[PDB]
Amino acid sequence: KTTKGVQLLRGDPKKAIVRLSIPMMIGMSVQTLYNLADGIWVSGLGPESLAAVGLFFPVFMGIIALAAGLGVGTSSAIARRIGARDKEGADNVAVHSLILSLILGVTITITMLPAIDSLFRSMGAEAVELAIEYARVLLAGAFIIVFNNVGNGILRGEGDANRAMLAMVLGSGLNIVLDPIFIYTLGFGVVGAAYATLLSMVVTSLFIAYWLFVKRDTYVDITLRDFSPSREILKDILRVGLPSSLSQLSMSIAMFFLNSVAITAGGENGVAVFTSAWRITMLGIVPILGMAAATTSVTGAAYGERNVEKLETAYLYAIKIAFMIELAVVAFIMLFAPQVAYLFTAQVIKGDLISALRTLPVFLVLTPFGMMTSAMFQGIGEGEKSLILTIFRTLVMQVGFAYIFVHYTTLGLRGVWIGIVIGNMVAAIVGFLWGRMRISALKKT
Repeated sequence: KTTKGVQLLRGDPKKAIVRLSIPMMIGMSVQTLYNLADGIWVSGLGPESLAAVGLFFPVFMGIIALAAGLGVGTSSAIARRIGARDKEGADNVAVHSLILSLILGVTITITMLPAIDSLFRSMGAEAVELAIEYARVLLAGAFIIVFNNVGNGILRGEGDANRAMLAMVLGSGLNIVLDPIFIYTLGFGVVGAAYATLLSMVVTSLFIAYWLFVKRDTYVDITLRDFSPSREILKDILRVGLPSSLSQLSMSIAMFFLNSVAITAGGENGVAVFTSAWRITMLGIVPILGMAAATTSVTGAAYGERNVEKLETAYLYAIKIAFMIELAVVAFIMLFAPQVAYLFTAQVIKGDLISALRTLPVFLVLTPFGMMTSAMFQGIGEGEKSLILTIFRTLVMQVGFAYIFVHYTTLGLRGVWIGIVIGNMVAAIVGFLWGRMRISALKKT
């Protein structure tokens, strides 16, 4: 009482959106960098070890979905309490969240551990025995993952994007350092990558726990004395958290469908082109996700203050900034499409990739309109609306239009990009309009 993060949340919405999203973009950029670097280390390990990480990836993304969902529910609930100047409430949500992190994280470990052997077998597959060992090491750290995301959520909720960024950067940075040492230098191979990740997550935890439990210099007070078991707080976190996790499920299922329309288009090489083009296009998603995190915090605090003008301002300003960022990203990709495709390429698919990079990432321009809407839906605590919009966007619109432009048309892979672009754009119009109606509704209430 008070921190810089809280003064930021309770101040001008524009300055808040800028000073929170930027550290987030930076932190997320480092995480993406770790991911790209790790893909290079693992690719050099051969065909069997590369496909061990393809086997555990859905489970790993499942854990992240759940951990990050609890994270954003925590962040949203705290930001709203702080906006309302409910200090006891904000403190209580923080401690509720940490206990939930223990409950969720450990539950994940004890459920998947006896299940993981039969899951890889019945998948239908060597590469298995490595994926099992890979799964074992990361499932051992499930609680660490969830705790880290919760601590990040707490920091974001009280406007501390600086230490949230720092934790991301420390974690992904150390993992970048540990990766070649563990995989090649120590000779652990692909399971080396898992241990590098586990240890990195641990170090991250040590920092977060130090800030939360030792220095205790967060805005929120975290203590079992200021803890009072609340049905409402639990429902509040889950009303954002659970639909948040289910949204990643929707993406994965849409990704399954999109992969299947791409072979039909298509072929094995058609799948490879789509994979490469999607991966490249998703690099421009990073600034949007950074802006979304900030949007949830700022609109949350503004919702707590019962200041709808402030909420609407932040939400619309976030859309503007993200929109302009994407213009630069899209123009860069389409202009340097041959150069980019060269870097990520197999040379006979390069022409197909260049066409994709000149077609696919167009929708990035309209993406902010729909995701900032989802972001603020979360900020006001209505995560089910965010899930509905995501389902509409990823499943109904992306896949439907891709399937239509492929199966009812002589276009090939081009039918996939066009379908995806159009679907994403329609979904963004609809969501933005839904966001406008919701805000108008807030103004008369």
